Amino acid sequence: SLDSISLIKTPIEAELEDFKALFDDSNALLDSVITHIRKMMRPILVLLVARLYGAVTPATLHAAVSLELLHTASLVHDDVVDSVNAIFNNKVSVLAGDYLLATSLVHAEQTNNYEIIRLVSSLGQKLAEGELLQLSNVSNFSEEVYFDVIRKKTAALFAACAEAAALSVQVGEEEVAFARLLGEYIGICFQIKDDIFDYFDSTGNDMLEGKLTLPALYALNTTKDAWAEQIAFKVKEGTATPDEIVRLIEFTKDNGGIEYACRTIEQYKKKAFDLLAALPDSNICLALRTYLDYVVARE
Amino acid sequence: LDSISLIKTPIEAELEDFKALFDALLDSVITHIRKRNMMRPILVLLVARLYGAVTPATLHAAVSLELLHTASLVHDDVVAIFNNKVSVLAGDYLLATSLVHAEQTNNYEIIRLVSSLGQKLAEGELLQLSNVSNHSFSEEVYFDVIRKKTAALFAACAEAAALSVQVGEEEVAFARLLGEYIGICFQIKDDIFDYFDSKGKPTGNDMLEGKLTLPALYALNTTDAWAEQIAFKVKEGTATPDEIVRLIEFTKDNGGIEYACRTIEQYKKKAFDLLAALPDSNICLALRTYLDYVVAR
Repeated sequence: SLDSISLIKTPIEAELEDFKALFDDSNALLDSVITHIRKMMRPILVLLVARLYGAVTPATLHAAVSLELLHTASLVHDDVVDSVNAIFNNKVSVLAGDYLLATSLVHAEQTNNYEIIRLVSSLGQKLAEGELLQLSNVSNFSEEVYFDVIRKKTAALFAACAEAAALSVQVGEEEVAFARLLGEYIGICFQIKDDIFDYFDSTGNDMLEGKLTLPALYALNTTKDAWAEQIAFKVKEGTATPDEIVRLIEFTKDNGGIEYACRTIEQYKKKAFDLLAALPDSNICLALRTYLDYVVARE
Repeated sequence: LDSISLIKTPIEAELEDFKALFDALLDSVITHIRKRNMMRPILVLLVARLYGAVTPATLHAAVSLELLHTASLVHDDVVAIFNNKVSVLAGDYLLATSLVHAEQTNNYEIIRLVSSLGQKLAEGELLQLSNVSNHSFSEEVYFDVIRKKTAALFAACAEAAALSVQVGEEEVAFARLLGEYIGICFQIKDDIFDYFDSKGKPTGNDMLEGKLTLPALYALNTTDAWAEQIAFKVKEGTATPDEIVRLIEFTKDNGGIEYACRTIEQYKKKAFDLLAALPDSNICLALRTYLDYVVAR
């Protein structure tokens, strides 16, 4: 019936093109690596949110580029953290990441907006810090800790995107605050959606890396079997086995971990819709509702 | 603490302020902070004083750049997994904290300055890491590297200092140029030390790192095809503590250290001659002295 993608992008078609151009000082190595790593879920969010308030300005585009560069840089730097050919990939890729990261800052400044500069830089700080926390973890299963981490990372980026979108069109503090919460809710649905995917083949990777995501956490809290509580200790400990993980993953499903993660997503989606109900309807509001349905429904 | 007193006294108060503003993670950030451990901040405060009183913008600029400098040093140490993991994360932090201080200057041109510098410094490391592929003994590359790297940071320090007290474009350009000449002097000096015996520290560490700094380059240029291959080994990635040993001697014998010393001396004259455009003062005095220290070291 109604083409979802169209409801989402059509209204921002032209500014999407402007963003893609703007998203793309010379080096034989530089060109190869930056050029080399060069769906826009976050840029689409930045554009739609700005269009809630006004026309997209060149500041909106630089914001979107800036934040997208910041995200790209940390993904690149994360691979690094994770024989002679290992080291090699590593040295330039850290420098590539540092470049993307500086370029990210240039774009923020090209917004000619202090708050946006403040937002991007402080966000850069936040991301650095928590993730430097994960490495030093001194003490070990609550959702609370799980959500806190999401709010500090993936959802922090989505919130930043939306917040920057509003600052870029210069609306008041409440609208900026409204946009930030919106983006945060969206970032949380998005992150939980991704965590669920890991429990399926299309496997169990987050566990191999030490992570227990919402579905697992749910099964343990409700069931509390010692065998489970035990493999979980092993996952966090970095000691679980590739085979054990498949089993805990499976234990999770059988114990309603997914249905519950999906129910939580629904709660945050409703929080988001309820937030949007304060706005008059428009093609932009409709585009955002479809965006959020497409995030959630994605599988 | 005699030359030092002529330099520091005129800005003793703002030096404190700077240090003040400069101050599980925190425990691994301050440990690497102790592994690396104020030439640059001093330069910033002195240049500003040439023009007016130090502002909070001035201090944030100094902290900003000093942190940018620290993060690249910390990232340059990726040159097993825990140490690698550590530097990147720490580096990235200091880096993000740098941009925070740049924004706290409440001055767009400085934010532009720092961010573009961050760009150039990076790109300037792929410019050297692409250099190894090239088998050439030209100073044109050598200086270029210095200008995109060490000298770019000193230039930025001077330039941001000027912006930080809001003087004109002429004055800002004058400062930038001064800072560049100082940083070039600073870098060449450093490179030279790699050539002499530091009364556990191996001579020619740079060669040991795959780099042929000015004096070698000079020897290999007014010259004994044997050395050329000892050189291509350093770049080729393979040479041994002995080879790089004799090569250093040839460098010392073919007039490679004097040339560099007299090149340092020319640049130092350009910077001295720029200062001659300002009225004498305890600040100017402190700068000329600062510059002497960077050379006699």
